Order: sequence, then structure tokens, then C-alpha cells
Amino acid sequence: PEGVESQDGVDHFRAMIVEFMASKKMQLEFPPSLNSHDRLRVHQIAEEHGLRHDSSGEGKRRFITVSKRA
Ligand SMILES: Nc1nc2c(ncn2[C@H]2C[C@H](O)[C@@H](COP(=O)(O)O)O2)c(=O)[nH]1
Repeated sequence: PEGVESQDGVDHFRAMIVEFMASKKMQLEFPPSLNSHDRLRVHQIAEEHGLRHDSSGEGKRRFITVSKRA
């Protein structure tokens, strides 16, 4: 009995992360098009899944990177 039960059904960013987890991508660089909510979504999901999540840059250069190494 292990996994995620609190499913969002189908989530854009959660779909991006689940692909990322099984992909060659050691780090998933998201576009600056993500707003606070979009990032919050990613931070939440990555935190629950167990991956490293951080936003780098500034604001006009602010992007979020998810890493498989956590
Ligand atoms: N759960 C969680 N949320 C985070 C973390 N860091 C930032 N957030 C949230 C706070 C903000 O509402 C949202 C996006 O804002 P930003 O900190 O600019 O990425 O992400 C974190 O480490 N864990």
C-alpha cells in the first residue's frame, strides 16, 4: 500500500512531473509563464512525490526547477 491517493484527477503540472519522473530529464526547467499559483502547484506535487523543487532567478527571470535527486 504505497502511492498517491489525493489525486487531482488530471493536472497539467502533475502530468509534467509524472513524465519527468520516468524521463531522462534529471531536471525539469519550467518556463517563466508559470505564476505563483502554477509554481505552488508544482511545489505541492513535487514535495509530495519526493523530488527537489526550487525557483531560481528573480521575477522576470524567475523559473522553477524540479530535480529527481532529492
Ligand atoms: N509546499 C511548498 N510550497 C512552496 C515551497 N516554496 C514555495 N512554495 C509556494 C509558495 C508560493 O505560494 C508558491 C509560488 O511562489 P514562489 O515562492 O515565487 O515560487 O509556491 C516549498 O518548498 N514547498
